[PDB]
Amino acid sequence: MPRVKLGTQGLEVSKLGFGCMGLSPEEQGIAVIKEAFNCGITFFDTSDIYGENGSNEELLGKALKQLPREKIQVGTKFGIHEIGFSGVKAKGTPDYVRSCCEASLKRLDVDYIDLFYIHRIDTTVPIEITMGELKKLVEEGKIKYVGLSEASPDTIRRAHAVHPVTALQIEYSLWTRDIEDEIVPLCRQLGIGIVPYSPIGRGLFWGKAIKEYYRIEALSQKHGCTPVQLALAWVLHQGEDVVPIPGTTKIKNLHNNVGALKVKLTKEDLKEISDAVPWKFANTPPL
Ligand SMILES: Nc1ncnc2c1ncn2[C@@H]1O[C@H](COP(=O)(O)OP(=O)(O)O)[C@@H](O)[C@H]1OP(=O)(O)O
Repeated sequence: MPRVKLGTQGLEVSKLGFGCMGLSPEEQGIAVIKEAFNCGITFFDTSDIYGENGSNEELLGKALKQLPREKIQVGTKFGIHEIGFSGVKAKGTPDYVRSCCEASLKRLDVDYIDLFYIHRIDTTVPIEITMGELKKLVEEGKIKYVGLSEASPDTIRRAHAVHPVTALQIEYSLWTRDIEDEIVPLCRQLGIGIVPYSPIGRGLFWGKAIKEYYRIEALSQKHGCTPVQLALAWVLHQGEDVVPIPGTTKIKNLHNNVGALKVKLTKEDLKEISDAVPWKFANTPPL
């Protein structure tokens, strides 16, 4: 398991991270996390909003009790205040920041969070305000690093000016590449790590709909791996500063995901993959 510097403040994580969301039966859930660590994954992602009344955080904290905490990077988040019909409501008031952090510390049962993200941007509150409180939490040692999720470029530069952003969590995969145009260049110029969520889930949903593509399957075969491994490998190859956090509830798929690390792709391999996703009658359909 290769290790990489995420952002430029000293955070180090396993090149592949693990998304805890899906896990929210307890013993089974814990076992998956344990096995993830056995495979060398040390970077674990959750959020106060996952599961019911922060049960996903509570689950992770339980899991950490049979793991060496200081070998693990705990990523969690605050920001989503209530989900109703009208949509997602975000809150970024310093008080909320602080209250959310404390509640996460309690649920995870930890003295500190390695990477604490703003899950959703509060568009009624200047980013500098929310970042200011996080900056304080870094100084008190309650959190070590600061993350942003799905943030505007304006919001990214402004945040970073108050206190260095360690990571940006955003959707990125073969099926969603819109960060490439300006979000990626921007992160690299600021030295911010990139953390793709849904690096494979969107493709899986798509693949299943079509099977109810051949190009991609043909390429996975060419490279001696499964289609989901190809998709994941493609993400992994987008930079040393790129650390995806796929999740699973199945030990088998976890091992499959880890196996994606062995898939090695040349620049030409990669372009080929991107380009693909923008009885003398016994003839078959061409690719
Ligand atoms: N190796 C694999 N093969 C097929 N499906 C997988 C997989 N690894 C994860 N998934 C699925 O892909 C989904 C997660 O991908 P993400 O890319 O981690 O998801 P999301 O879109 O929710 O952010 C889950 O539905 C997960 O289902 P399982 O719990 O049944 O595994």
